[PDB]
Amino acid sequence: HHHMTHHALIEAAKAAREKAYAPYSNFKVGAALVTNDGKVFHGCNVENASYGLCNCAERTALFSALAAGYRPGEFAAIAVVGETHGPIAPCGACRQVMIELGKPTLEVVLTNMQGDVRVTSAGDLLPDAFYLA
Amino acid sequence: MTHHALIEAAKAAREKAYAPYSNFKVGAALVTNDGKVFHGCNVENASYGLCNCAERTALFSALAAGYRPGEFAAIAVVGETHGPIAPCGACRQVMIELGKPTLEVVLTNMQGDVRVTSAGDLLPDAF
Amino acid sequence: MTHHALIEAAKAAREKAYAPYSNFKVGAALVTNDGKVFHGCNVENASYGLCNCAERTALFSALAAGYRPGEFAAIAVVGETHGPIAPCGACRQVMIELGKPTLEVVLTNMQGDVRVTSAGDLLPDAF
Amino acid sequence: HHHMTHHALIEAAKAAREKAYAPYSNFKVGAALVTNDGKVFHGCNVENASYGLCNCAERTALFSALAAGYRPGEFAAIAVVGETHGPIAPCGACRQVMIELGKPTLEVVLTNMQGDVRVTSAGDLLPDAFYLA
Ligand SMILES: [Zn+2]
Ligand SMILES: [Zn+2]
Ligand SMILES: [Zn+2]
Ligand SMILES: [Zn+2]
Repeated sequence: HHHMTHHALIEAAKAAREKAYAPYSNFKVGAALVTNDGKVFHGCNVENASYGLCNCAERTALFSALAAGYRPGEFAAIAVVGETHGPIAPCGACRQVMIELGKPTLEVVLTNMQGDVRVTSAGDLLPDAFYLA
Repeated sequence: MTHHALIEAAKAAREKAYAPYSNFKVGAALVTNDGKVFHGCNVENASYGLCNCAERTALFSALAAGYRPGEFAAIAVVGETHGPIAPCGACRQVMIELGKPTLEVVLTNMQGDVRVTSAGDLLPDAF
Repeated sequence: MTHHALIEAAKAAREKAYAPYSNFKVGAALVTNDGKVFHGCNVENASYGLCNCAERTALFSALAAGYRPGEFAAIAVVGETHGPIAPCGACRQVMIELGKPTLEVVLTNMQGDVRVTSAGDLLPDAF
Repeated sequence: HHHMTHHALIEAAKAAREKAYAPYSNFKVGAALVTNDGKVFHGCNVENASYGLCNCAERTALFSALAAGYRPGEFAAIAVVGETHGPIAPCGACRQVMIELGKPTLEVVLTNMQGDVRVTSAGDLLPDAFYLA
């Protein structure tokens, strides 16, 4: 992502977060996903009165990109942001989807609303991940 | 926008599906009240419970773009089913909250069979 | 087994719920055709999409014990709702597959309001 | 779990696996959970024609124990088994539920149908896990 800095991707993730639908938790999360050809996809959490139907920002971004014709392995990086003490931690469900759609080498930029950043990978977030060949 | 145009959009959406486990591609096309179209496709996962449906993919995308619950006109859904495709209960629960009971739902298949219903009709006495 | 007894079992099940996020406890009691009762409660998670409902907890438990789809007589569901509690679309999708459309569903609240329905009625033209 | 060996817990997980409802994947998984007072709960995967409603063995076992009145932190160990090359890897969704219900220190015994075993913890499976305080 020669033309996409971590700062720019975090800024897009914060912009994504503003569109969240989270009236149940009141906990807004944003994600921004940048593809192999430099296209950026926003994701936010989208809640439901039946909590089990809630969808996370990371997954919203990835599903949106897939719907646009991007395929597993076509993503350069994803940034995720929430109002947390440290850089936001993706949930396990998001990690499983990130590893399948982004591959273990997907760069994951985690941040909060206070300038705290850590850079990791989908593989590092989910060691010895489950696969079905 | 015609129902035919929306169905065609859903068919186009379907082509972009990721369904290596079921080998069963589904498409959806959601139109907003102001005329914007959002494509949705099913996106599967090795952990089956993490699979996402076309209808939900389209709705989540529209929310991510800044649309709010109740700002949608209709959704078309298509797969290679015998009759018009039947949305699963999970999709129905999401459609009713984000689309409202009055959301028009256009169900179809790859053979031209069509049924029109609403989010409310699909999920009687909803949560 | 009486409907009253099944409802009381669902109330007992409800007490064991893990719902610190919604603070809203739900119970279910599933009775098999040979008369065994399985309790279910909702079990929430910090990642909301991973929350499991009472209805599903009871059905999954019965499957894990060795019961097969279609081997169930009825399920009761209870929460502190205004009228009888309404099962979500996700539960309806699971109930129709594991219980079959003819599965009797007894919906109730903490005030004595009851409605009896079926898995098929709750999910018209199911997937 | 003084009276429950890893071997005994694995044997219970294999017995659990036999009861799986997996006509879609044809991939049966079993789990066995042992509580603080030595009670054992079986779990198996339970599939649905709409794949997003499938439930995993690990989660089936934990939800069953919760329904019996066991609470977060009341679990000593969980064994998980499937027909895999190495010890079966729990999916990310299961890891998120295991960490909340079992706590980071929950002992996780992973195995297959060919005698391969590894012992880990819920925390090790899900580093820097997501929580809501
Ligand atoms: Zn997540
Ligand atoms: Zn669906
Ligand atoms: Zn439910
Ligand atoms: Zn799992």
